[PDB]
Amino acid sequence: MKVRIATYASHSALQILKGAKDEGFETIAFGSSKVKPLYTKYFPVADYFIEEKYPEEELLNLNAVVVPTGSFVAHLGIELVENMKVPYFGNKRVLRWESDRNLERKWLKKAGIRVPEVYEDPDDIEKPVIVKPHGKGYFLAKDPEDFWRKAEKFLGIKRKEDLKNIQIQEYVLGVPVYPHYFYSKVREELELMSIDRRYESNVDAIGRIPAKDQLEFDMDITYTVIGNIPIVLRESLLMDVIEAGERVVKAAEELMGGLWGPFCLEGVFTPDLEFVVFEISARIVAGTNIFVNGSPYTWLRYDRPVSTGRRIAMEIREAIENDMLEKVLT
Amino acid sequence: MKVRIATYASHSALQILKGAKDEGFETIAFGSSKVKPLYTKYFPVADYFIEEKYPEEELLNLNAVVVPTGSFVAHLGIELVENMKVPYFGNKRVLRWESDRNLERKWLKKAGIRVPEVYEDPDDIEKPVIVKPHGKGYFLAKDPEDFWRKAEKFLGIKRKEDLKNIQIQEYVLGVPVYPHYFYSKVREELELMSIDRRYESNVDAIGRIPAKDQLEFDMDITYTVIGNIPIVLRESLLMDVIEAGERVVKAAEELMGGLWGPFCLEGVFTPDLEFVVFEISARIVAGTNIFVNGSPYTWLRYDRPVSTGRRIAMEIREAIENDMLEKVLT
Amino acid sequence: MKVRIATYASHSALQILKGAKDEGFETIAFGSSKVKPLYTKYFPVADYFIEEKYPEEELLNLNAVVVPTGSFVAHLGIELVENMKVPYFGNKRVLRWESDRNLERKWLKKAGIRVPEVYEDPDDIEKPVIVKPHGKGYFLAKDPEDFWRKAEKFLGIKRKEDLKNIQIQEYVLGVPVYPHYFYSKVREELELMSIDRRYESNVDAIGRIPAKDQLEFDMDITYTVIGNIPIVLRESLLMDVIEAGERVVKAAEELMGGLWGPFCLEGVFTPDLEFVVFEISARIVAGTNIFVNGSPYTWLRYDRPVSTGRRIAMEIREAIENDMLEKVLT
Ligand SMILES: Nc1ncnc2c1ncn2[C@@H]1O[C@H](COP(=O)(O)O)[C@@H](O)[C@H]1O
Ligand SMILES: Nc1ncnc2c1ncn2[C@@H]1O[C@H](COP(=O)(O)O)[C@@H](O)[C@H]1O
Ligand SMILES: Nc1ncnc2c1ncn2[C@@H]1O[C@H](COP(=O)(O)O)[C@@H](O)[C@H]1O
Ligand SMILES: Nc1ncnc2c1ncn2[C@@H]1O[C@H](COP(=O)(O)O)[C@@H](O)[C@H]1O
Ligand SMILES: Nc1ncnc2c1ncn2[C@@H]1O[C@H](COP(=O)(O)O)[C@@H](O)[C@H]1O
Ligand SMILES: Nc1ncnc2c1ncn2[C@@H]1O[C@H](COP(=O)(O)O)[C@@H](O)[C@H]1O
Ligand SMILES: [Cl-]
Ligand SMILES: [Cl-]
Ligand SMILES: [Cl-]
Ligand code: NA
Ligand code: NA
Ligand code: NA
Repeated sequence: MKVRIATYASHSALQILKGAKDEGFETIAFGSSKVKPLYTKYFPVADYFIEEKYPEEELLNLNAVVVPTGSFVAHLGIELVENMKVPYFGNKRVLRWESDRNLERKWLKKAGIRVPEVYEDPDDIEKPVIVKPHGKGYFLAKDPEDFWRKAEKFLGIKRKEDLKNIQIQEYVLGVPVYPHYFYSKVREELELMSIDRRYESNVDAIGRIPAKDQLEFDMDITYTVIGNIPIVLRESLLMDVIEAGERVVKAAEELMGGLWGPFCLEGVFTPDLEFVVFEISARIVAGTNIFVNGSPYTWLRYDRPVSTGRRIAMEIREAIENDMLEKVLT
Repeated sequence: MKVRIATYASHSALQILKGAKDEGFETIAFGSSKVKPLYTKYFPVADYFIEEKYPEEELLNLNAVVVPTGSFVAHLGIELVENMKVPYFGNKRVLRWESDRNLERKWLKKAGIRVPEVYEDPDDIEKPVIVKPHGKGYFLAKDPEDFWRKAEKFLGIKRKEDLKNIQIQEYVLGVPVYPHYFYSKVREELELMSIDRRYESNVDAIGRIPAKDQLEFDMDITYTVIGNIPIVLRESLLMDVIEAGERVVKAAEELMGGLWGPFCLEGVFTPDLEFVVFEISARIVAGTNIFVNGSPYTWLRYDRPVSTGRRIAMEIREAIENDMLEKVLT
Repeated sequence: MKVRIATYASHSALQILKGAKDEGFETIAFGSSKVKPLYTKYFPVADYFIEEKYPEEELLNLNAVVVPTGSFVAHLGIELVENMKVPYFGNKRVLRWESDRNLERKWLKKAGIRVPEVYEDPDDIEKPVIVKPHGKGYFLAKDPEDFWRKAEKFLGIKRKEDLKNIQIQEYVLGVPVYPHYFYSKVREELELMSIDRRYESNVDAIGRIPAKDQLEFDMDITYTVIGNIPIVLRESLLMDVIEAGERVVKAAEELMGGLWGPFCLEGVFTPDLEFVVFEISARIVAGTNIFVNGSPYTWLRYDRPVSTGRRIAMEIREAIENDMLEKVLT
């Protein structure tokens, strides 16, 4: 293949580049020199490793297409990514829509996705809410009276006009669930690729601490992502999970020039079998790293292992094969 | 094959029908129209989809054998299932024995399976018990005095003669474990297929909530099944897990005309390495859905991926091949 | 092959012997008669089963090489293992270094591995510590004053000179993570094989118990190993995990005549992305049992399923092929 597949050396590059190799592409990783051995020795998936944050000129010379990882913007910055001259797999317009709280909320609302209700006025609280001062210092409130007592105790607020820099959301209790999707622009087909539960510290460690021991300390709960655990869902939940993905894609077609490639809806499942979404990640997510050898979902419909990384490379190949590569790049 | 494999469109139908396809059968899903796309588009495992709860006449015409899912009776009702004219993979007599609390207890006792002791009289409590008023309102009691104090506080009981509508069981603390078995009637051989931990809401979410935050609320703990997480057991535990399965099968041979096909013992492992069983599910369980591409157990003994769904289809094929199909159907 | 692969019938023998078979070796399990069916009927991976703790003469006659399981010394005792005449895969000198608290600490320090700080004097406590009286009776202390109050309340200590039989360690809160490594002496190459989270009772069950219910009882937290759950790590964490493994191997080359074959660093990941190690297991660990059909890591670099058991057999084969078997045996 003339086209080479390139990605930033973090997040999901091992999976992406292995998938590319499996589909007959030459591969490029670019990033920190510290991690070069990971991609060239321990897991030799990168044919070229460039020790630079964003080697635009070298990437153009190598006829690269960049597959954006789930931390691509974090490492490069939104402006650099939006203005990059190297072709980008996916729609670069999505980056603002997935990251700006207001745009994200608008997208999810248009897509008819269940999300926590936001309260602009504490005096409107009628069911338990989570209060987010600007995980740092998050607390629950039952009602307006409870809220104001806690605003005084935790935030020093003694007058209503003094309240500032807070978010108040409907509190939704459920188990974390992260469905991984792929929308093929070539085939105009949505797929469910896999599902995981993100493994987080210290939040996933506190359950091992008895209540008595916890209560002696002021707990500082954190949600740092450490890894991922494979799951499957109850089968009867799949249709609504898939329909949610379809609606997100459709809404993006209207709002931002489309959504294609991998994405994920991040949320929880309540005891009443409701999927409530906290965030959309409109790129490959780290949970897909479990499924290098396929998943319980891909093995229902393919005769070979298909990771999200491989699926991306399959899409790029099929685009080239059908003379429509420009359609999947921005 | 003349025989087609049919199942209700929920619970584990994707796995069942993929397994059937893998073994060279034509496949039928039947159920809600809402879920037709799941089985024909997103995961195209159903050659026929019938939009009816139980299309008996159409199934007979299609020469179907029905593989009962783990929620088959829930959707159809016990009477309809017991009287169905379409051949059923497994022993239909098992349905009452697995579902009636007294029959289930008798089965497990005959099979020498460790289960929580039941207390008929609260005044007999000598170790911690779980009290189940008729997960709704479950609480622990240490001894008779503690029980009666709590019966007054939680249930309004002020006289011993006024106590009604409760179950009292030995409280057994351990980690949830769900071994998945398959008994081949064709080969007269029990297999361990896989093992999972069922993922439940809100119970599996509360560990993420610090004790201090929990204590401000009356917790309403629920056990709604959301998904499944793959596990393996400590190897030295396998023999007793397998022996338990053998005993369950043997006991069924005496009591109810036999047990064959998939089943699962649902319970916990204590810190003293004891498997304590809460329930028997005498049909395919949703935890097997993880293992479409085989499991850490099947890959010890097969040269190809074998899910429980595939194993069912293998049994039906081998029955046909050996002119003994009638032996595995009721 | 003239050489046969033998292992004790527990811990990881199914995986080890399946891996051996996959690489063209004849296989031997030895151990308790009770478990013979596991290795010969339910999972037929053992060509020979010897119903003895350590059948030295029979093993020599069968030209066996013993692959030590992760519980080998537990069942046989250190002296028997150190003096065994049957060739042993790995370095027998490592057994003391991984098991003696002081030697283990020296090894990890030489290897520059982050470990909990040990306090010899309670009056030196300046950050939260875990106190380990000789999981039985473990508690946290904030500072010297808190420690002495608790030493009085829990341990009956009323004078400083009366304190004895305790360990005091820096308390490190993070999520359990168990990377599985393999060092090839034949290739002089370290590999990351897989990663798991060990499933433990009753510790992993207490998160399901609401704080209110816990507080009515004196909790007795236990860490009995029941099983294993597959995970992957955040990709950016891999380099430092791998570097830790390299340093452990290098340090062993100096201290104890080398480390080769499988091993595992057991620890936690903090919210600041720090891997803190509690223990080294310098042999195959049970978490590798999940990966009979390979792992998310091995499928990045092999075209076939490679468990740690298979990798061991691959090493023995390659040693034989290159006339250097003596180099990997002690
Ligand atoms: N622009 C940046 N500058 C410095 N560090 C970063 C940047 N973006 C992400 N990181 C850090 O890089 C580490 C690995 O990132 P990730 O690719 O998300 O696993 C994390 O500790 C991040 O906080
Ligand atoms: N509305 C909500 N209800 C319940 N839990 C939440 C809510 N919002 C956030 N969380 C939890 O708090 C964590 C951090 O929230 P955030 O800082 O908003 O990403 C999330 O990953 C969730 O686990
Ligand atoms: N006979 C029935 N009538 C109506 N709903 C049902 C019936 N049986 C099960 N359900 C519901 O169908 C949903 C999916 O069931 P399952 O097949 O168990 O995943 C659950 O919300 C059940 O409560
Ligand atoms: N005897 C028992 N000891 C400990 N936990 C139990 C016991 N019985 C039930 N449970 C827990 O409570 C949940 C709901 O119980 P049930 O409503 O009886 O199915 C179960 O799934 C278990 O997790
Ligand atoms: N030397 C020994 N004598 C008796 N029992 C043992 C010995 N070593 C281990 N065990 C027990 O054997 C069981 C299984 O061990 P494992 O191989 O670690 O799964 C555990 O209950 C151990 O406590
Ligand atoms: N320094 C420490 N900080 C936090 N947790 C620990 C520490 N040491 C031990 N633990 C926990 O307590 C369990 C039993 O400890 P041990 O008896 O030292 O193996 C370990 O498996 C850890 O989960
Ligand atoms: Cl991610
Ligand atoms: Cl089930
Ligand atoms: Cl182990
Ligand atoms: Na987002
Ligand atoms: Na049952
Ligand atoms: Na050790």
